[PDB]
Amino acid sequence: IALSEIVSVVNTSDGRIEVFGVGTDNAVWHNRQTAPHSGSSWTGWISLNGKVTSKPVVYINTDGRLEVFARGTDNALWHIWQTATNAGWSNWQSLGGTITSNPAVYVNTDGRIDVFARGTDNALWHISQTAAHSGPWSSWQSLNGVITSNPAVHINSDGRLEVFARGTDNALWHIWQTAPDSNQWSGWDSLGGVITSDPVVIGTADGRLEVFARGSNNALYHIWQTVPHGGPWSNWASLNGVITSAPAVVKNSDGRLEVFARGTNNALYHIWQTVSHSGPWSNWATLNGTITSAPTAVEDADGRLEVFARGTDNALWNIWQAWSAWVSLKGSLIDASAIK
Amino acid sequence: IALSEIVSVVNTSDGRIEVFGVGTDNAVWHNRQTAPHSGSSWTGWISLNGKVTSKPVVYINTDGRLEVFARGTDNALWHIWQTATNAGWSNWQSLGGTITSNPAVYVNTDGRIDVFARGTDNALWHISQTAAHSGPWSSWQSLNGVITSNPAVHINSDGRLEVFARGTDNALWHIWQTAPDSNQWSGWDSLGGVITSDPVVIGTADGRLEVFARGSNNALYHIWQTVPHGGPWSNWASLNGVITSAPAVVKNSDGRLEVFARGTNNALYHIWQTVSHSGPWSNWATLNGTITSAPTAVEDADGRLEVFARGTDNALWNIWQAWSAWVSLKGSLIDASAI
Ligand SMILES: COC[C@H]1O[C@@H](O)[C@H](O)[C@@H](OC)[C@@H]1O
Ligand SMILES: COC[C@H]1O[C@@H](O)[C@H](O)[C@@H](OC)[C@@H]1O
Ligand SMILES: COC[C@H]1O[C@@H](O)[C@H](O)[C@@H](OC)[C@@H]1O
Ligand SMILES: COC[C@H]1O[C@@H](O)[C@H](O)[C@@H](OC)[C@@H]1O
Ligand code: NA
Ligand code: NA
Ligand code: NA
Ligand code: NA
Ligand code: NA
Repeated sequence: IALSEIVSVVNTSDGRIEVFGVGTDNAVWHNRQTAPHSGSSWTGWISLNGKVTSKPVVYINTDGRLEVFARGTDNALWHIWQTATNAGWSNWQSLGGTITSNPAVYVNTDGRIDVFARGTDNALWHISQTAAHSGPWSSWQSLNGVITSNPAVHINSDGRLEVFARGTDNALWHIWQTAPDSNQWSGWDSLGGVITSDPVVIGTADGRLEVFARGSNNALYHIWQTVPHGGPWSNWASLNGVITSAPAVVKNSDGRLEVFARGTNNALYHIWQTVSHSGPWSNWATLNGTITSAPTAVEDADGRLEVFARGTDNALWNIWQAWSAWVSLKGSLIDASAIK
Repeated sequence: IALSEIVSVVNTSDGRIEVFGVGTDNAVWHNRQTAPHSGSSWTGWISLNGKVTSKPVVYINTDGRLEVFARGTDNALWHIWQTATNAGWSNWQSLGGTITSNPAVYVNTDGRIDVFARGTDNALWHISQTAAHSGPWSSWQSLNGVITSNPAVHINSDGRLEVFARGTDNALWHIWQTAPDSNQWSGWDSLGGVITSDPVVIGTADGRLEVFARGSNNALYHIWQTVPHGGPWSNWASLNGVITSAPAVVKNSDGRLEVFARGTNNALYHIWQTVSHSGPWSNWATLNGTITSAPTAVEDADGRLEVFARGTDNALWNIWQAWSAWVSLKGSLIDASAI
């Protein structure tokens, strides 16, 4: 597995970006833009405490309250939630299980959060809120499979969750809800290829899933649904470069996908669709810096891409599609990824 | 009440704009882009049948199935829905009641559609799916009040629905859910002013409701939440101009609000925030054309505002933000607004 993300990032309900990372104390810390604009100053680092052995995953409930999921020191799944939107936080609470990956989080069409994780059998497990943005939580259930990467989850344009994972053959496998909100899932299906990173999945402007991954010659590769919310999938295509991290993918305000990755010089590179969505790809460009994690991208309230990465000082650095100069948000972050 | 929207518009689950309006036959017709791009070609008008006496209101379910709400000839609320995402249509079904307004439709945080309509007692009534994107429907419930306009509905940035309406005083009133997904509503509250259009409400890029209405001098006024998801509201402010339609508001790809309205010369006028979201407003500017309806606005998949309006030929016309040539989508539409 290629070097992974160190921070989770989300757009709050009031348009401020909020980053979550693991500290040197193995607590979860969070930083928040003071105002909803590109190159806004930040609140400074605030601790949620806890003791975590994975990447924390933040997700926004459908009522605007942030929720963070992480593997505890017992290797169970823990979580913690805002008690009101953008306000105070609950105590940490255990969802049990034993997980050997980073969680992957998405919300069902009925506002119920689903969490996915590799188990000790290397099978993919899930647990869900049994009501909209609310406990109590279901029991753990297995979707079987044998996965050698962290899972990645997105929703189909028809409301069916779809999970992607590397298998024991190192091809990309994937599995889908049979209906929206359903505990009934499809068989595992191979999309072939050779993947040397966690897959990252995004929905295109035209409702098609597109998956990106590092492949065998350290080039970036992608594969996409050829029609909305179904097969057949395209063949693998190459975007070249030589990368040394997982890719981070995001949509510009006009629908054009942009991909960010660490290069061989440990600088941040990017490549974007030109003209429009489902248009041709540019050549790679450098944004410089020196990074010790995969980048993480998100779109701010202004429609500008913002990218976050750990530096050599183990602080979090930001750059925005102004691109701007690199700036430090300070702090001291660790790579607690369950699968390295 | 200022001349209403003639079409309802949605960006479908595959980035294709789809238009719903009433034809000369009093059926609901729909037109859909063939490709998810600005100035794409259109499928041509397909009928969903029915006989309607309101503007039809379309909403995307959480699973991507369009659903359409319209007053029937019996003055009941009727609906028809896609059986699969961007695929075949059900038959019309009645949700009953007796309504004296255009419906207004939003989705709760649990994926249950809520529908709002004036009743025969001039009160605000509502009815809801009892599960995510599915029947059965709840029974009609009153939120009381006395309203002399079509309600407008939006969700707060904390998951609480909020409904806006002109009262008997011609002032902007509103009422809100107490908790996300709740049947327990606040009391009615007045934001004051004097308005001669239906109110139009949008969520800003920073989680604040802003409401737009035509004032008694036929100028454009707006008022806003001063903090995310609650009071106090600001004072009314004018953006001046003279408008002869309901204004339509939409958020640009970068969060800058933009308002569209018919002028006294029956042309399309627009005004926009400059620099950033919550920047200062531009000056009014024309896009020419001659329209016999209020304009409707929507962001397409390329991030460009598209505007729809009936012309003097009663065909639906489309202009988009490059701006483009006016383009006829053809057909023959009627202003069926219940008010
Ligand atoms: C996510 O934080 C969970 C941790 O909460 C801590 O407060 C507990 O001491 C510790 O158990 C010894 C858990 O792993
Ligand atoms: C010395 O750096 C080699 C880089 O060469 C660049 O031309 C590639 O695009 C880039 O891959 C994204 C490589 O890392
Ligand atoms: C949406 O169309 C509703 C109308 O459908 C018609 O087909 C019904 O016969 C008629 O019943 C009076 C309804 O008003
Ligand atoms: C939305 O109400 C705006 C009203 O604001 C008042 O301040 C104006 O005097 C009045 O114009 C005579 C407007 O209608
Ligand atoms: Na990162
Ligand atoms: Na939720
Ligand atoms: Na779902
Ligand atoms: Na990785
Ligand atoms: Na709600």
